[PDB]
Amino acid sequence: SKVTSKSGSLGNIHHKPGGGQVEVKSEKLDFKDRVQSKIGSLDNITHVPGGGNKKIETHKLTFRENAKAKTDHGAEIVYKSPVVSGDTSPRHLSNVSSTGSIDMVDSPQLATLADEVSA
Amino acid sequence: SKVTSKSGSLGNIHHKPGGGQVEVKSEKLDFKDRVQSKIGSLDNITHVPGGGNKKIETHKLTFRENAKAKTDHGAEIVYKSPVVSGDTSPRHLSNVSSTGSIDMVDSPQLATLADEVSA
Amino acid sequence: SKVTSKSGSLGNIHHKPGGGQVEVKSEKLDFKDRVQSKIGSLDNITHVPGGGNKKIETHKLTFRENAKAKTDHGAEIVYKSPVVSGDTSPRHLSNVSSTGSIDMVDSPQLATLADEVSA
Repeated sequence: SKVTSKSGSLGNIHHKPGGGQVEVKSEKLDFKDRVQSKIGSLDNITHVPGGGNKKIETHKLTFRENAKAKTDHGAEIVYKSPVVSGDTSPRHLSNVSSTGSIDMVDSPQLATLADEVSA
Repeated sequence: SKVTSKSGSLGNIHHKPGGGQVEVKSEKLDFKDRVQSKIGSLDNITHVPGGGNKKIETHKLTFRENAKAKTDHGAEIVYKSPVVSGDTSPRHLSNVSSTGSIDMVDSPQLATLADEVSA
Repeated sequence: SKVTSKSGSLGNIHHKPGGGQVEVKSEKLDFKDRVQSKIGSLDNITHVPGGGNKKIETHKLTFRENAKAKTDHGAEIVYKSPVVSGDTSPRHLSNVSSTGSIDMVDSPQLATLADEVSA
C-alpha cells in the first residue's frame, strides 16, 4: 500500500573491513606543503536527502531616462558602466560530497594600475 | 498505507573493523605546512535531511532620471558605475560534506595603485 | 498498490575487504606541493537523493530612453558598457561527488593596465 514521492531510501549498510593488513616502511616520511595522506584509513560519506527542494532566483531591472534635449553642445561619456539585471563576474564552485580537496583561488600578479578622469 | 513525500530514510548502519592491522615504521616522521594524515583511522559523515526546502532570492531595481536639459555646454562622465540589480563580483563556494580540505583564497600581488579625478 | 515516483532507492550495501594486503617499502617518502596519497585506504560516497527538485532563474531588463533631441552639436560615447539581462562573464564549476581534487583558479600575469577619460 506504499506511496513514495520525491524521496531517497537506502535500506541497510554493512561494513566488515576486519582482517585487512597495511604496512609502510621508510627511513623518513617527509610531507611538505598541502599533502593529504591516507594509510589504511576509511573515509565515508552517505547522503540521503529528501527531494522536492526549490531554488528561486529573480533579477528585475527597469531603467528609464526622460529628457527633452540631452548633451546640447556637451560631452557625455559612459565608461565600463553596464546595465545588467544579473550578477557581474560571479564565480560559483558547487560540490556535494568530497573526500579530497576543493580550492577556489584568485591570485593576480599585477605590477601597476592607474585610473584617470580629467574633465 | 504508508505515504512518504520529500523524505530521506536510511534503515540500519552496521560497522565491524575488528582484527584490522595498519603499521608505519620510520626513523623520522616530518610533516610540515598544512599536511593532513590519516593512519588506520575512520572519518565518517551520514547526512539524512528532510526535503521540501526553499531558497528564494530576489533583486529589484527601478532606476529613473527625469531631466529638462542635461549637461548643457558641460561634461558628464559616468565611470565604472554600473546599474546592476544582482551581486557585484560575488564568490560562492558550496559543499555539503567534506572529510578533506576546503579553501577559498584571495592573494593578489599588487605593487602600486592610483585613482585620480581632476575636474 | 505500491507506487514510487521521482525517488531514489538503493537496497542493501555489503562490503568485505578482509584478508587484503598492501605494502610500501622505501628509504624515503618525499611528498611536496599538493600531493594526494592513498595507500591501502578506502573512500566511499553514496548519494541517494529524492528527485522532483526545481531551479528557477529569471532575468528581466526593460531599458528605455525618451528624447526629442540627443547630442545636438555634442559628443556621446558609450564605452564597454552593455545592456545585458543576464550575468556578465560568469564562471560556474558544478560537481556532485569527488574523491579527487576540484579547483577553480584565476592567475593573470599582467605588468600594466591604464584607464583614461579626458572630456
